[PDB]
Amino acid sequence: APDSVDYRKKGYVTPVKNQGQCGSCWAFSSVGALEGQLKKKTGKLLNLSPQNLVDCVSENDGCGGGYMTNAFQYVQKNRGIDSEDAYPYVGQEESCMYNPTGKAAKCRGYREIPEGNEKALKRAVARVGPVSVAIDASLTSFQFYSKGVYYDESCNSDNLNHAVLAVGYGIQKGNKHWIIKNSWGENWGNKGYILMARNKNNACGIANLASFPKM
Ligand SMILES: CCCc1cc(-c2cc(C(=O)N(C)C)cc(C(F)(F)F)c2)nc(C=N)n1
Repeated sequence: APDSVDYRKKGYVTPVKNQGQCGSCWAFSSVGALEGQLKKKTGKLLNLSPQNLVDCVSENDGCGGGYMTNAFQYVQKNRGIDSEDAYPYVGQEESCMYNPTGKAAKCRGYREIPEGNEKALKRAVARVGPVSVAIDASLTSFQFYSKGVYYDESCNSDNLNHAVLAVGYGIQKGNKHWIIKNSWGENWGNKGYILMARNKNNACGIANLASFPKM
């Protein structure tokens, strides 16, 4: 495992999306992970459907939140997830309307990173690619992030309330970080991205609910 890795520079990461006024972070985290595996497997980079997940993952709560593991299971069981174009994002939950002709990827299971183990998350990112992670994104400091390696004393490892994508890791001006793709649009943070403190006692719970899909 290298000391720094950025899957964006390998072409594994799609443009930053905007979940709008719906608690579908978990769907965007899940599709980001699937996108990265799809590129690694097939050589194609393309947008998969978070709406497909929002409407059809019965184990999750749609715009009221959900888990990525339940998303990956849905895709496996369903034997497919649609492309964005085949099931576009509307930011509100509707009846499940999966379209077999628009299938753009499959899932053959998922694996979880041992809870709170940032070394294991690092190795997982280096060996697989982008990994779905859950964090405490509830602080005002998080909302108005612009630059630097995000750390706040008041972040809560036990309050996982937001889901994002770990697309890499490294170090900036002495400070180790995770490279995190968010889903609040390109005009949030640093072009839709945030660097979050790494190996600082599992800050914001970043390694407490990490998972990736198999393909
Ligand atoms: C008003 C915020 C609603 C909301 C909730 C969640 C959310 C809720 C839960 C959780 O506790 N359960 C039970 C699924 C868990 C998670 C995570 F990432 F840890 F798996 C996220 N995500 C978003 C993302 N936008 N929005």
